[PDB]
Order: sequence, then C-alpha cells, then structure tokens
Amino acid sequence: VDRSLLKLKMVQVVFRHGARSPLKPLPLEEQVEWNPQLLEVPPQTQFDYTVTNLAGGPKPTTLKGGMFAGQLTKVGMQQMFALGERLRKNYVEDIPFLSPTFNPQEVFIRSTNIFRNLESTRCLLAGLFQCQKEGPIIIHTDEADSEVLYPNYQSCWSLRQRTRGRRQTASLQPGISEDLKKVKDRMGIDSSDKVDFFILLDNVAAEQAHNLPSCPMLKRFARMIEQRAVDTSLYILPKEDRESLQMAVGPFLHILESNLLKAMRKLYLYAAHDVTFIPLLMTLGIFDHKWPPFAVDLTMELYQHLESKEWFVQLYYHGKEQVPRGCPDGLCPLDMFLNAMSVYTLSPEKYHALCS
Repeated sequence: VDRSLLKLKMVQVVFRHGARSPLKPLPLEEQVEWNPQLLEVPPQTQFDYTVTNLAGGPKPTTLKGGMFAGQLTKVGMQQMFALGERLRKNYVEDIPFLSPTFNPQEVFIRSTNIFRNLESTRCLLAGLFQCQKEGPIIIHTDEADSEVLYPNYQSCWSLRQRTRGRRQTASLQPGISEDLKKVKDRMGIDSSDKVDFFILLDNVAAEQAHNLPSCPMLKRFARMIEQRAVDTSLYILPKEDRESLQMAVGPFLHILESNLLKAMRKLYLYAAHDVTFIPLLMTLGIFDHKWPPFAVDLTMELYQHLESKEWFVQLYYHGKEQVPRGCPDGLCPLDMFLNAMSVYTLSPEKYHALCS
C-alpha cells in the first residue's frame, strides 16, 4: 500500500523494565558489590507521577554494597529514557502524532504495581515527553490477585492445574537437567537448591548490564543459562498447549485488541514483565527464542488508509519490524491480524470461567 496515503491513528507499547539489581542474590561466597550511587536519578528523567487503581482512585531486601534487590538503576533509567526518546522520534518529531508535551487525554498508562516497573514507566515518559506535561501523570495499576499483565498462577486455578506436572518436571527435562548440574558444579554452588536457570539468568544478566565482575564460571555459562531459561519457560507453556496460553496471556491480548477496536487516546503504555513477553510473543508468532531483554518493547501502530478507509497494523519488537500470525511483510490488514490472534484472546468473562 502507499504510505503517503496512510494516517497514523493509534500506537500501543508494551515494555519491560530497564536494567536493575537482581531479585534474589545467588548463594555465593564471593559476591559483587552494588553501589547505591547507581540509584542517582539523572535530572532529565525526573517526572513525578501518581499511582492509582484501575479506576482510579487510591493506589492498591539488601544486596552487598547497600543497595536493595530488584531496583531499577541509573543504567536502567537511561535505557528506559532512550526507549522514550525513540518513540519521540517517531511519534513526536517525524510526525506530529502526539503533542510534544504529555496530555492526559492523549495517553493511557498502565503498569503492574511494582516499583521497578513504575520507575521505568516514569523514565520512558521522561524521554518521550522530555519531562513536559500539561496535566497530572496517572499510572493505573491493579491488585496482584486480579492482575493480567503477567500470567497469574495464584488467581487462575485451572492454569495452575494444567501446568502443574510441567512445572514440577521442567528442570528434570533432557539437557536442561545435565546443564543445570554442570553449571552449579563448576560454580561450587551445587545442592544449594532451589537455584534454577531463572535465578542464574537473573543474576548474570543484571551483573552484565552493570559491567560488574561476575563469578567466572557463571560468566563462562551465561549463554547456556539464558538458553536453558528459555527452554524451561517454553516447556512449561508450550506453543502446542492452547488453553494454557489463553489463560496466561489471553486477557492481556484482549486488552490490546480492544484498544485497536476503540480506535476504529493516541497512545497506550503497558509496563509488563519478561514472563509476559515470552508467551505474548509466541501467540503473536514473533518469538525469537531469546530472553526478553531489559527495556525491550513491543510496539503496535494502527493506520487507516485515507482513500480506502481500510485499516492496517505494523508490529515492531525491539525496534525491528515483525511479521505476526496472519500477516504479510509490511502493513498487515487489521482483520487478518485480529483473526489470527483471536485464537489466543480471552474475554474477562470467558477467562474467569476457564480459570475455575
């Protein structure tokens, strides 16, 4: 189709928080030091916000070195800022789709209620709007028990049940087991369980992102660690199991879809997690078999053709053009896109029904 004839209607972004300290420190005798000066907020990122419920509405440990676990750092803040700036290039500079200043009317913001995602959202907005707002910044969040921004095992009974055996046996799978044993052995950490590939990956990725001197045997195995984390995660929620993927990412897809249809707000922002991205990318047919990186984004553009009145979407992941289920390279007709993803989508009512 002829791009000059297309008008940008809506943009949706799903993103992961930036570089941060690990959630749980590894059981190591010698540990890397995390300097609190990494928590310094660069002035270009300082944007104040209010957290609310979905309405809304009233809102719903220490590492060596004196820094808290799972905390976005100055490094992560700069990544998220950079993400904001790329969006500004496309939706502010290249075309005047969004006002250069934050407008509550133009933008809807949602995040899981966890500090690292809230601060990442703050930094993204700071870059996108260059710290300029025409009104209060509201970040909408839901209570953990209702949250759909990650697969919710606690609140969805059937999902917990369907994955139970695979959750148990994921780490005993061929090649995963032998490799976990190899790493722990070499690290001198073995028998420390529970330490699985997710905890190893969490640590190596956080240290690498910060240029910190990881344990050498941990670094030796960094690639295997990421790969096996991915294989573990895929084994638990395989492409072949439709109902599980539905209960895992279905409601979130339903939200994304609903936004497209309403557009038939300029921008929707969703701060999500790596465990959200893996199944989301798989249902979209775009998974690259890599652990979703810090600050990674999934961007959706919705256009309408001025002559024909037809609607098209373009999908990007990590700045790269993607081809989803049901779509040709380039602009994908909205019906083709939505019809393909309909297999994975779950209305809130069907979701609630399926979960019990």
